[PDB]
Amino acid sequence: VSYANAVSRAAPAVANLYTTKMESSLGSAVIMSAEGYLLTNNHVTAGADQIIVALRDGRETIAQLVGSDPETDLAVLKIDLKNLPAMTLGRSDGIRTGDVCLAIGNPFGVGQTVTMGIISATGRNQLGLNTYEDFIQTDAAINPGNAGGALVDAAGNLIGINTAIFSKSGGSQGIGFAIPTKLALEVMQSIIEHGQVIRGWLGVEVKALTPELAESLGLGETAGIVVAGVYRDGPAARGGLLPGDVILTIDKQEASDGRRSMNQVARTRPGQKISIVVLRNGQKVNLTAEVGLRPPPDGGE
Amino acid sequence: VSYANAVSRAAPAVANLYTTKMESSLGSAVIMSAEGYLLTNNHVTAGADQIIVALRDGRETIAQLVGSDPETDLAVLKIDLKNLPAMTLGRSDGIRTGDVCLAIGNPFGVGQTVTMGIISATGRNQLGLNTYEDFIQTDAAINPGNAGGALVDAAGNLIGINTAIFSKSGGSQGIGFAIPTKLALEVMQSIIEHGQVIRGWLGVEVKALTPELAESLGLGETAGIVVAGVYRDGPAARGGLLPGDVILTIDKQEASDGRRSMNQVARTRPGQKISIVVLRNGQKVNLTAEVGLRPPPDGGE
Amino acid sequence: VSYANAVSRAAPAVANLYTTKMESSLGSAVIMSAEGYLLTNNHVTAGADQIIVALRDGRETIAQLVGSDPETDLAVLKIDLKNLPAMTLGRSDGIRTGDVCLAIGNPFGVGQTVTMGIISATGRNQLGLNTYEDFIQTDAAINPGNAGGALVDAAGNLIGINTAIFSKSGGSQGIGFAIPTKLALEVMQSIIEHGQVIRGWLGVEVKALTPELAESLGLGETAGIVVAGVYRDGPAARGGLLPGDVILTIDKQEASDGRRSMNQVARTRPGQKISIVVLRNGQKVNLTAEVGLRPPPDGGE
Repeated sequence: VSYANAVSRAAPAVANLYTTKMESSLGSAVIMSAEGYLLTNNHVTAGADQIIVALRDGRETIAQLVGSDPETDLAVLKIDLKNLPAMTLGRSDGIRTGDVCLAIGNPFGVGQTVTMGIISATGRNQLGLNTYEDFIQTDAAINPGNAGGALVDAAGNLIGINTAIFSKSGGSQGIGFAIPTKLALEVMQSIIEHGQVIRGWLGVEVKALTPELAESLGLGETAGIVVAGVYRDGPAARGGLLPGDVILTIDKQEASDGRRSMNQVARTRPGQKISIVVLRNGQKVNLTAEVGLRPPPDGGE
Repeated sequence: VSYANAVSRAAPAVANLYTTKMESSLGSAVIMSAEGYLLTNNHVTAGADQIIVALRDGRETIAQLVGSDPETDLAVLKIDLKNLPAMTLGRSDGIRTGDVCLAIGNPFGVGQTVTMGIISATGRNQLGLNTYEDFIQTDAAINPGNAGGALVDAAGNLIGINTAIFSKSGGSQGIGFAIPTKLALEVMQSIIEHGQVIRGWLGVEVKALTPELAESLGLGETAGIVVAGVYRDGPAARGGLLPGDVILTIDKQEASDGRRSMNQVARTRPGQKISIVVLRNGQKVNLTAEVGLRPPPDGGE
Repeated sequence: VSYANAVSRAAPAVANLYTTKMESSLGSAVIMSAEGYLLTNNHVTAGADQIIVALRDGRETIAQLVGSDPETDLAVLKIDLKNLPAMTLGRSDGIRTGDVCLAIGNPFGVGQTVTMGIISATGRNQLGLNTYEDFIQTDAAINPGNAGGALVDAAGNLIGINTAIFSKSGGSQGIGFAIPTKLALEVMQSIIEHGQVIRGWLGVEVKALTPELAESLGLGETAGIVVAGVYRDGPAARGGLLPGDVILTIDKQEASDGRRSMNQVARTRPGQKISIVVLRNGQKVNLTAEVGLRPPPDGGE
């Protein structure tokens, strides 16, 4: 078959990044709107003193950093250039494992490069790369230099931002990871608006429901989550939260799973008052907390 | 195009294996029947003291070892679990080089992972990995952790058990090897029945027909095989067989090729009397032997 | 889908190469005509004392070296054998990035091997591998042992000669390079005719038009090329050419780009008189030169 039409569609909207820092390094980025906004990875541009964007048509320009988001490994850039080709968006929840995809980037600085593979899996958290993980996995060859570039579906629509690989060799072994478009678009929109992403911030821990601690517990291996360990000087601290008490309920929503609950708390607004309930065998043990702002906190695992 | 339907079909019947031994290691396995029998590689489970099977639906269970077959690198496991999804079988002789295939496994423990490539070649013996080799070769990315998992055709039917790779880097370089379904089903059936595979056993050697030894020989570079070297205390020993005499005929079938003849002898039954003929320029030199049982004897070449 | 028909078409015309030198090494080659001419890489056969060709059908024969071309990394071999299968030719300019292709070779000596990927990019010069570069890039897995073998389109027609890879691991990371058929056929035809390729030869340098040297220059960042540095005892030497003067015109054609101009000079005939113009702010500064012959001057970058 051929993916030429998909490449023709998407490749004009993928650029090369050349960054100098204290010294030179390489990457990719995706043009998201004709106004000149670009998505790339945080680790590509972090601390850079100059960022050059090189387009497929040959034009080069210096970019400005709009803002960056280390906890998803994303960053937004802005350029001032006319008649820019923008990427079409795919549906990252609309993808299935086994669908064909294309990676577009600048591996090893050889030039813009298209590789092909399939969606190997979706929803990869537990990789231990970023705080907020939801990776698409792909076997399209992805190498140092691909970071910040496009993962595209078989029609050329954007489904992710290529980010990381797992390798024992320094280069592709067919296990690569892209940030899904749905996550990346959120981050991008908020950075454009507020210079960063405003998360609901707690300063608290939580880990899995081990079986024997909840064995004695009346419920049976589901529908709850075990808590421990607490950060200090912040609102859970001031709200009476503390290592060892277990969390039934935060903002009235049961925090049954750790990753779910990170997200919910993340999608809250700082300064707001919300109630929190620590463990007792009954319904509640009632605390309150003022939602704070969370401070500030091609890769290979 | 998309392979999503093929993945939907086959992925439920591929499990993760977690084994502890004297210490923890990882692998994959394929559910072959709703009764709970699973195929995997011998090297994954060999000497394990505990074997956990983790299904795509989230269920986990301990497995029992039915039996194992080091000389093909296969092993059979059994689990006790209801409403199990079983793999459909493909036709491993029905495949052609250039057909698309999918590998399903747990590379590096990242999670169940689907990779895509083509049949690169079939019939790979001479790899020097197992005594009985007939590998399918594939460029679908295959890594440590894939061993024991499924190679599937473009419709999701099982064509092989992923086993080994050739790499200079510790991970996929696009040269991987799967045990064909036709071989694996034989092994599986006999292990389920007899706890191992019963081979016809000789205790004898044989190597290629070098050209100048058979130059003088009247026949012309075909249709025969040169012999040498003999194991002892066993039936060829007791049958009057010995290093240096060349084999015309075993069980009346001319042993013209070494790998062919291994197989024939393998598919004989121990305790049976069969006749053997050593080299002389005429028709025969007649010995007899009682067929013995052959004793006990993700990988990277 | 399946590429079996494409493999059936092309694989008979791809051979294994086994070369002994002062000691044994491996490679591939492509049968280009039924007369027994074969293309492979220069680095595979360079300095070999014996070259064996092994065909897919099992026939083996010794090959003769027709001639070789180090500056494109190509070499031509000849064998004497009947009923030979010849490769069909594709159109290497007719390919688009994103088209599917197949690599056919003998990676690591495992046997003839087919791998699949896409055209990742075309026109790769600046790799620094050969003097005359125009590589097709592909993510079809290509390993040591693939050099001299076929890159084929989805219908099995020849589009290139697999040559090199970029890797940090000694094997495929999905960045491989093939010499396009259009270049390779030229080289092959001239070697068959004249034992080598006759290039137009100058003995002179040239590098890019830096911006500030041509800033002051009236023209604006296009349509010219800056010169420097000169080889000696040869015709530019005898023609009055020299480091520092900048070249407007060679054989009346403006030498605006370095790689273009190499080619033009290459496609000229030795012994011919052609005029050359060095830099002055006006039209010309007029020299003459007698075109000389250029003397004599799976890889991993």
